[PDB]
Amino acid sequence: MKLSLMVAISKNGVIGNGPDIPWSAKGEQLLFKAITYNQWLLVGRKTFESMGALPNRKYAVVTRSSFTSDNENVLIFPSIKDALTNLKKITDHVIVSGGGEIYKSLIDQVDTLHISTIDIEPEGDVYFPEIPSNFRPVFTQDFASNINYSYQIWQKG
Amino acid sequence: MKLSLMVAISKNGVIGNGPDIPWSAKGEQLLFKAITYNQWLLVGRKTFESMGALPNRKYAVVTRSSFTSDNENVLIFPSIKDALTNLKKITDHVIVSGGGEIYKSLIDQVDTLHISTIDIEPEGDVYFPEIPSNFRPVFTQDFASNINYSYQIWQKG
Ligand SMILES: NC(=O)c1ccc[n+]([C@@H]2O[C@H](COP(=O)([O-])OP(=O)(O)OC[C@H]3O[C@@H](n4cnc5c(N)ncnc54)[C@H](OP(=O)(O)O)[C@@H]3O)[C@@H](O)[C@H]2O)c1
Ligand SMILES: NC(=O)c1ccc[n+]([C@@H]2O[C@H](COP(=O)([O-])OP(=O)(O)OC[C@H]3O[C@@H](n4cnc5c(N)ncnc54)[C@H](OP(=O)(O)O)[C@@H]3O)[C@@H](O)[C@H]2O)c1
Ligand SMILES: CCc1nc(N)nc(N)c1C#CCc1cc(-c2ccncc2)ccc1OC
Ligand SMILES: CCc1nc(N)nc(N)c1C#CCc1cc(-c2ccncc2)ccc1OC
Ligand SMILES: [Ca+2]
Ligand SMILES: [Ca+2]
Ligand SMILES: [Ca+2]
Repeated sequence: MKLSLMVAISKNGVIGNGPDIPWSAKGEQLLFKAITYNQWLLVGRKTFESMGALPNRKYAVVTRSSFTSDNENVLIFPSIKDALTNLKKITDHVIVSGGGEIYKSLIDQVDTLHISTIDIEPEGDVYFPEIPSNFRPVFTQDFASNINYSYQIWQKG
Repeated sequence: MKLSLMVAISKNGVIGNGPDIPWSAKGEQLLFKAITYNQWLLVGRKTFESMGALPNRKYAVVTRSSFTSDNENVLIFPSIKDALTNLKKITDHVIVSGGGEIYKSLIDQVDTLHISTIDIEPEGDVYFPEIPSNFRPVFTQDFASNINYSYQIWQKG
């Protein structure tokens, strides 16, 4: 099973402020929607509750609480090891899609990074983890918008 | 000025049937929308007249005719050569977006390929050039849909 990771990171490393992404970069959302289309996303409970289950994708959510869902495209797991063990039974690809805790737990085990760098230095308390040294960028594309962003893909090895 | 290229190619190599793309793979057009958001697109007159000027994009349309457009996001050029001459003075990135004639003319000049391979073998009369030998794939992701597709980015090197 391949693991990808997708994130939008501002210039100071901030990805979140409380439950919110502290910016709106028009157009950036399209990258996320396009790459995650009909994919399994692995997300932490906080991100999942805040974002909700968008249509046309499937969610593996980790929680230590009794959090539940009645959406047929959502699976709730008590641990990451348990999410990954079960996902490997039904898919060959999972996209880690946040938040801070989940990115930090899994970045050493992912194969491909999708990083949109957002041209802003906002206030926030949720940061993206340091990127392991064996990752290298293989593709870059700049976008001009209300807030500028740059999309970059990284491969391990 | 960087040159990219973006195309959806069916499994037998067909990219077009008359003025149309002979398939509908749900989700694939999201990739097109995402990558071309607020970008300059170089297109041939027939593809332009057939697809129209989608919003949040700029178009450089080549024609040997006196074809005109009153769309504020559309520039018309008498040749591909003159389009490139002018585009390099007003942007740093252009995405070659079809159709067949335009792909044939520019494939040897572009830096990056965005290719969506569409899991279908349709009727059609328009094909894509052979991919130049110095291009290598650097990213791949598969998508399950009504028609499956696979997205691959190629770099020259
Ligand atoms: N900029 C971006 O691309 C982006 C993308 C996604 C999210 N974000 C931001 O990131 C912030 C949320 O991140 P966060 O780090 O606070 O929370 P989070 O990673 O989304 O979720 C944390 C929660 O996940 C559960 N969890 C974490 N590790 C677990 C484990 N090993 N086993 C079982 N459950 C586990 C716990 O749930 P319980 O509390 O239920 O026990 C924990 O409270 C938000 O601001 C969000 O907007 C930004
Ligand atoms: N599958 C995909 O991802 C994709 C994407 C785009 C298009 N397509 C397909 O491609 C097909 C249409 O392509 P096509 O090859 O027939 O036509 P085209 O490339 O879209 O347009 C050709 C026209 O461009 C102008 N032109 C070409 N070279 C020129 C030059 N050097 N200088 C000035 N003008 C030049 C001429 O316009 P004038 O006639 O006005 O002189 C020519 O008729 C359609 O079936 C469409 O669906 C597929
Ligand atoms: C679109 C940014 C984004 N970009 C990239 N490159 N990766 C990501 N992981 C996210 C993200 C995220 C998480 C996220 C997404 C949305 C969202 C709202 C409306 N349409 C789509 C998504 C809302 C809340 C949210 O977390 C509070
Ligand atoms: C989704 C196609 C597409 N997919 C891929 N992978 N590559 C491409 N090059 C194109 C293409 C094209 C041609 C094209 C398509 C649209 C379009 C219209 C309505 N919804 C989405 C797109 C607009 C203008 C345009 O050229 C003037
Ligand atoms: Ca943490
Ligand atoms: Ca770290
Ligand atoms: Ca020419």
